[PDB]
Amino acid sequence: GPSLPSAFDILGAAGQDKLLYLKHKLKTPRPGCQGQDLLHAMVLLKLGQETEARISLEALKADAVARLVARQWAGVDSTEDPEEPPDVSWAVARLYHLLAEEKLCPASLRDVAYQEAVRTLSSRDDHRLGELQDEARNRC
Repeated sequence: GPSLPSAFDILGAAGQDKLLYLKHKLKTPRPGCQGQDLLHAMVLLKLGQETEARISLEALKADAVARLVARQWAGVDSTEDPEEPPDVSWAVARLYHLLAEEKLCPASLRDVAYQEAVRTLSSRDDHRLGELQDEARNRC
């Protein structure tokens, strides 16, 4: 089942060589590659490089999924008021797309992640549903 811990597991399974390849490659932005910044920070975390990872995640403190990854995976304590956890479905969907492109996981796991994303945004009638449906159809 597509998830945050299953994503880190694939980064473990990729190997130290493929990790450093993804480290050096994801540091530079690419057009039409959402979740590149978040995947970069997770690469540094599976490579034991906590100090660089925390600097990367601080530059992303506006994204709630980037805040949750900084606290529960990079050990950064919250300075703000205690907030309820965020929906990770859409970020996990983008993270799974890049992992499938890099041939680290099957394309079908990106399809399950994009389907579950559509399901979660539908259960609360999100105004960004059509946006995600366009992305799901384009990536999958």
